[PDB]
Amino acid sequence: SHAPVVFTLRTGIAEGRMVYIGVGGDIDRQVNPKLVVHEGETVQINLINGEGAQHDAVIDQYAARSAIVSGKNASSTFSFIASKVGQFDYYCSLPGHRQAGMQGVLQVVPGNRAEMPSTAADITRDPADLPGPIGARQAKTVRIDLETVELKGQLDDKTTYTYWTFNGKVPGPFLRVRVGDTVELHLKNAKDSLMIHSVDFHGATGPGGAAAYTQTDPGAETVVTFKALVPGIFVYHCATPSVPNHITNGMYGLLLVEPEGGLPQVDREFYVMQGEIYTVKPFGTSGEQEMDYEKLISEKPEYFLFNGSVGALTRTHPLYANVGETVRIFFGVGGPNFTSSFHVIGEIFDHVYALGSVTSPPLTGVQTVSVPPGGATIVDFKLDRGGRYVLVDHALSRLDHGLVGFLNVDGPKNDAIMHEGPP
Amino acid sequence: SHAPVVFTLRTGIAEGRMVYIGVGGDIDRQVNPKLVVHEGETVQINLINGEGAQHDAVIDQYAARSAIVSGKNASSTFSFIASKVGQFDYYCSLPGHRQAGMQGVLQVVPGNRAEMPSTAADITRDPADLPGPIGARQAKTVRIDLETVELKGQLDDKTTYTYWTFNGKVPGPFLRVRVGDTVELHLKNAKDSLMIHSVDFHGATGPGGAAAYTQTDPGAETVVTFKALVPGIFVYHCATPSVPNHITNGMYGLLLVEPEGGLPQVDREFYVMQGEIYTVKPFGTSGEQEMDYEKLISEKPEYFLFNGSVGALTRTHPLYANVGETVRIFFGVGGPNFTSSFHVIGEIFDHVYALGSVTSPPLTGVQTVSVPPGGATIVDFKLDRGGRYVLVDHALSRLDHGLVGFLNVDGPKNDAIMHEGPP
Amino acid sequence: SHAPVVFTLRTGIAEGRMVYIGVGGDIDRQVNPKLVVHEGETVQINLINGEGAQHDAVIDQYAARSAIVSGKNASSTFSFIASKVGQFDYYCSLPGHRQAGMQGVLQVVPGNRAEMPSTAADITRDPADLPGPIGARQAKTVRIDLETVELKGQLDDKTTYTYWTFNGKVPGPFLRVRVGDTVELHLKNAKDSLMIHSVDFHGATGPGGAAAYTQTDPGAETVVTFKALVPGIFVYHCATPSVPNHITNGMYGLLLVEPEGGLPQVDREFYVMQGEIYTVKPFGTSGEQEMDYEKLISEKPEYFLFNGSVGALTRTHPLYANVGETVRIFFGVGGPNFTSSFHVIGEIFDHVYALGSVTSPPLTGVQTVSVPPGGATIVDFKLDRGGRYVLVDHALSRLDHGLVGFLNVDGPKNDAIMHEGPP
Ligand SMILES: O=N[O-]
Ligand SMILES: O=N[O-]
Ligand SMILES: [Cu+2]
Ligand SMILES: [Cu+2]
Ligand SMILES: [Cu+2]
Ligand SMILES: [Cu+2]
Ligand SMILES: [Cu+2]
Ligand SMILES: [Cu+2]
Ligand SMILES: [Cu+2]
Ligand SMILES: [Cu+2]
Ligand SMILES: [Cu+2]
Repeated sequence: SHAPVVFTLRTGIAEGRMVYIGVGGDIDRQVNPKLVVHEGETVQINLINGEGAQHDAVIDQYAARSAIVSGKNASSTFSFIASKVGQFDYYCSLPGHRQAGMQGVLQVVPGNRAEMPSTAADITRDPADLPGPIGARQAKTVRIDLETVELKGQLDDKTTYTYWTFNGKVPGPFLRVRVGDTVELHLKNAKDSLMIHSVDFHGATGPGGAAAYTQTDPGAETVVTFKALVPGIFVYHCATPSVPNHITNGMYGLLLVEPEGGLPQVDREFYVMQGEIYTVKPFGTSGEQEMDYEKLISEKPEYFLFNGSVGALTRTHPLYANVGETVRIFFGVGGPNFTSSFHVIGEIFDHVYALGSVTSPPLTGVQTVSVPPGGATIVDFKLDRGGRYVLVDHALSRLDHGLVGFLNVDGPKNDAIMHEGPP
Repeated sequence: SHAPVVFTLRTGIAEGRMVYIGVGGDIDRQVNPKLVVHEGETVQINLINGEGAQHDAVIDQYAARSAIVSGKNASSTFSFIASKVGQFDYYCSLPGHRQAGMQGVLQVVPGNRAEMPSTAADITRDPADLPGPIGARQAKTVRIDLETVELKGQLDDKTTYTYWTFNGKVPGPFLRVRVGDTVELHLKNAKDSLMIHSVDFHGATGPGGAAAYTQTDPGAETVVTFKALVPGIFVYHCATPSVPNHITNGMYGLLLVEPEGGLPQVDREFYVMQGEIYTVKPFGTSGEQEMDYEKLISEKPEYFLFNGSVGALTRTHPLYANVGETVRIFFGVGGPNFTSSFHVIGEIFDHVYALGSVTSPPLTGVQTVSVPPGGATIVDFKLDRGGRYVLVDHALSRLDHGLVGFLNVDGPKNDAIMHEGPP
Repeated sequence: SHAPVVFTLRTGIAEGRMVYIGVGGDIDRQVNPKLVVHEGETVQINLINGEGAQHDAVIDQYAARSAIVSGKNASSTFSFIASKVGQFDYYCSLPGHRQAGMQGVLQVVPGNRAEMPSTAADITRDPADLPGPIGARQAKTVRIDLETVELKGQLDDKTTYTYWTFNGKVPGPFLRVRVGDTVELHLKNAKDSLMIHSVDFHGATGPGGAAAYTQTDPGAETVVTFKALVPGIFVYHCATPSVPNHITNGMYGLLLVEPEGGLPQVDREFYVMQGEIYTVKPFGTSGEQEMDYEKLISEKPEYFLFNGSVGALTRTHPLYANVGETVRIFFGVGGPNFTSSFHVIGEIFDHVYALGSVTSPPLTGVQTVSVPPGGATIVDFKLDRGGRYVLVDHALSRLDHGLVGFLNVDGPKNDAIMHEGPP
């Protein structure tokens, strides 16, 4: 699995004993916590040395253990599949440590993990929620309506956040026009907004990429007109100070200006954007999460996200396709600060529109592409066979801050292209 | 304005009251500070929860307010245009907090902010200070003279730093030759230098890119000859240990090696380089700033700068051009550590010379290009209309460490490419 | 030299006197430590102000000195060539400070520094250790054997670390097949492994890029068959959770799928991968280094390495080539988290295979290329002349965490391409 269930234990002294102490999640600060797991789940346990004696963790029945960690902060992660139901001791095997208190239970329960009923609006943009290709057609005047909306959203299972959005979702509406078009932009800022909002389009030519004409008071509306002079895949974002603050809170999206021919036909298109959120409390903390200004200006986020939320493209709104389809992903980074090393595990990019150029010839046969903040690209590939394909930033520590996504494709396990055993 | 006046407030207990406390700038550690602002200026207020009670900041006559912030370190920023002259109360709206002492005054003064008289040397290279296109001509021997100079310089309004430079400015002189040219380089280390200085040209072939031949004692001169074998836009930099130290202090420049044809004809060329400075005290602290080794080797800078200084390309040496003109920016990253997401707000790159290749086809219709430390690129675009165009690193938290520049182009606010109402 | 001997001194109060205190390496916590150096070494001294009085460091016989550091954490670094054998005082020139105790000895000893005798296995891959170009030949079944081995490795001179590897070295085996080939992969997990291991190939099509078929218990074997459908230079890595943990401990390599025509003829090929290691104690600490989870998940490493170790490509297994040879470097980033700015000091890349595409035309005349984690590229250049050419990540603070390599080429100092003095 690429969604392991994760527990963090720090060694320490508590309740008059030498113990394991739970760190974050549902086990924060509990001593020798019960690790509750569902049958068939992959379990990851991170052991961190708290007080500076030698330690490990061992679960006899799964032939699983950490390495021995010796000094303060020394760490060892191990994993296994929870294949047998029942109750199992995790313990420290160092002389005396089990007797002295270093012992807890892993409970493997039958059936599938139930999802926590949500407490706030779903702010996640479905990756299929974009307009299809524009027909061949003359250049013309297009009216676009955006509303800036401030609202609490479901950031994770049991954690909320005050998002700022275009039309109550992250990313914002996928905008699709043809080069030469005249865009009539209307920006309504909701009555219940505390902040002024605006929009800079990277596909617009003139002051602030429209920001100078879109500074909108709450309950007010701006109207601006601009020509789409250049074909490309452009990120748009709020441009009201603090711009980094407006971007982290959710105010980014993509503007496709099709070239005259349109893009090469493909069977299926998807909308994906990466960003960071900068919270006071670390990744995995339950409750209302709040923004930490010191962490934002110092570029030290706690969440890395596809389309606004943890589980956005795994649990709530994943990608779906059929064997033999050509797939296109519009992938942009709102940021505000981090470059994505975009990759799909189990696939290779047939075409990569380098630096989001739609007019230059695409690069071919590419594993991984750098996309900067305030940049996008286009990738396509043919699905030659079935699987769960995984979208990642290949700076892979971002898996542990919520950045993973699923492309689900129905096919047999084994075939000519990849199979168990020899040829 | 894309240069808002920024104030940071931490809530706390001080002078026997529950108060706002100034953080950085002119208001550092003052309780309930007076925020002084000039008519028309954009004002940004950063509120940070200090002691852990619920707080906001409210200014009534501007219908401006932070969000409510609950736990320690929780934060909200808000902004507005200081369109109204006089004195206005900023205060906390939570039951009792204003009575308990959470109140200060915003003073809006008529007229424009006067410039601070400078303590130290202007070390900013004018972006228009470069030699123009070489004619067509035969390859030949070219003499180049560099001087390595240690001098105190104006990092910011009230703040100085010890710069290490090529010829007293940052970046160093723009060197321009043709492929085939034999370069006769004279490097003179000034008598009053403490340090050995040198140079490595990324456009030279041989040991240390000339560094092995140019290790120059203070008060001495070395001479080195090298052939420009490959066309490109190259960074040069000091190559005396510690090389990161000599770079952060400002010893970086660009060398253009023109291809046979020369580069395409353009109306106007500009010289811009990005670097970092690693100071003991945070961004905005007045006085002599000093270098912090721990922050240098761990890649934690306080300043992100175009051409040496805060306000380099906004206040003291901004960029000027006329509507209808095609513009080329030679953009390099001295670094020493951070990759730039280079972008011009309100413009699109007609051409981007990928990884600084002068011989491969440029990519077309690009919003944003990654440039690594020790790398450079060329961008160009036609100025279809007038406005303030803004050079940024689209890692936009670097806005709050000094990274912003202006390209000023005279023209009407409203026109066919972007305008106020509908069509 | 581009590998200086480095000493850090913090000023403070110890043993009843105002003194210098050693930081890190052989001098950690020693007062006025003896700085022992071999004749001809380049010496870098980092002064850090500890207690807040004014300090410098002066060595009279070498005309060498720091600048004056005033505030706590204020830093100045200086360098010189230890050209003179004997004992030289380093001392603070501020009034009284020398008399108050700020004085130590620099000892310069004749002859070269002996290498320290290792304690653990050599785990660095020789950059020359790769199979050469495959003939022209028909597509066929190729069998590959990989063994996952956990073992202590010589990380630095007197520091060790528990590495996880493919076949006992970092990077893993260079895999070379022809496009159209069928790969029969055998992965054996050694009996003495604590952990499950696996492999994902970025050049395989299907679930986990083979990870879904290769989750192998200790003392077990897995077998998977897959078709090489795309030509490219692909990273492969372990894909057992924690994937970031498995990668940082050393489980990455390169798979070249040759195109039918082969890569261009070249005189000499090399294998180089860049990674990070996240240790509890800082770079330079002797003894057993252990893994720091908190540093891994927050992207804050202590070691930046080519091919597994400090000195990997300078002392133990450097690169050798001859003047006039065309050279190819296959360069990959295992990571797990940092984008490399790959540069060879003294050279310029004739060709850069952008995003590791082997089917799109290579870019020409490039100084420096961004390679993401889980990305790879090919550079080639002609060696016109002799020198030590230096492999670096141009994020040059990484010089101070172990990231440097040597390409040694026998030839004269002075020729027509680069010489001392004028024409
Ligand atoms: O295979 N990439 O995580
Ligand atoms: O050439 N720079 O390391
Ligand atoms: Cu124990
Ligand atoms: Cu906004
Ligand atoms: Cu932008
Ligand atoms: Cu209050
Ligand atoms: Cu220098
Ligand atoms: Cu360099
Ligand atoms: Cu002193
Ligand atoms: Cu592994
Ligand atoms: Cu991968």
